[PDB]
Amino acid sequence: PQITLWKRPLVTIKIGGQLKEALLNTGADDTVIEDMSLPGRWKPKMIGGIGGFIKVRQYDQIIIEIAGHKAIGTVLVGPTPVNIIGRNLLTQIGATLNF
Amino acid sequence: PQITLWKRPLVTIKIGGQLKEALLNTGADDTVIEDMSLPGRWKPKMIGGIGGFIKVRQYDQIIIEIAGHKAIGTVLVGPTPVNIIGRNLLTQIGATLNF
Ligand SMILES: CCCC[C@H](NC(=O)[C@H](C)NC(=O)[C@H](CCC(=O)O)NC(=O)[C@H](Cc1ccccc1)NC[C@H](CC(C)C)NC(=O)[C@@H](NC(=O)[C@@H](N)CCCNC(N)=[NH2+])C(C)C)C(N)=O
Repeated sequence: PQITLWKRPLVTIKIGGQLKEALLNTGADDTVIEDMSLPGRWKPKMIGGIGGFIKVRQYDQIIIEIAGHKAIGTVLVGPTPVNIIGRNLLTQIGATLNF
Repeated sequence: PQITLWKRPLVTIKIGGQLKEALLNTGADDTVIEDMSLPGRWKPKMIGGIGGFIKVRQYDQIIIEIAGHKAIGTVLVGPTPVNIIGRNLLTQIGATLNF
């Protein structure tokens, strides 16, 4: 699709068997999902933005379907106010900015 | 241009006669620039990021060039980690997200 930016670029994702709404975020290096259980091992990480930092759990090799497109990579899980799809997974679905 | 996302989508902007670097940020409603002087009065705004809320100075009808494209609109000034071009000005330069 071509997504205009009049409104927040929200899409449906599937992760860990659950459907969620997530924000396609070119200003995020990483993907961060509201706290949930994911399979396998994790390690703690600090991620920052406006307002400072939060502690998250890092899971590697996680598969997410993003608007019907399958991607795999690192997914961080923690107290984010919004589900965020960052560049590490946007690249995998071939996402580009165009103007 | 068509911008892939393997690196941060950084561009050159020009605002108040100064060249700066800023991030094209589909995950931002608003445009936030690190502290600088802008003409006119400002008004208060609280903005939220992944870490919490911060107060910024809101300046309306600011002229800004973004990767060679002219925009005129609201610019928030405050402590952002990185200068960010949000959807309010991304729409003005005709930017879309494609995959
Ligand atoms: C129209 C105006 C509405 C009024 C106002 N609106 C807002 O506050 C809206 C919701 N906030 C936003 O739009 C803000 C940008 C600020 C702004 O636009 O004002 N967007 C954001 O903060 C979005 C995520 C988000 C989206 C919506 C809500 C909350 C959060 N991320 C933008 C931010 C830009 C960064 C360069 C500073 N990116 C990040 O924070 C990402 N972090 C990173 O990419 C790493 N660099 C951080 C890790 C560093 N440490 C390390 N690697 N060890 C994070 C998503 C993983 C309000 N008060 O409600």
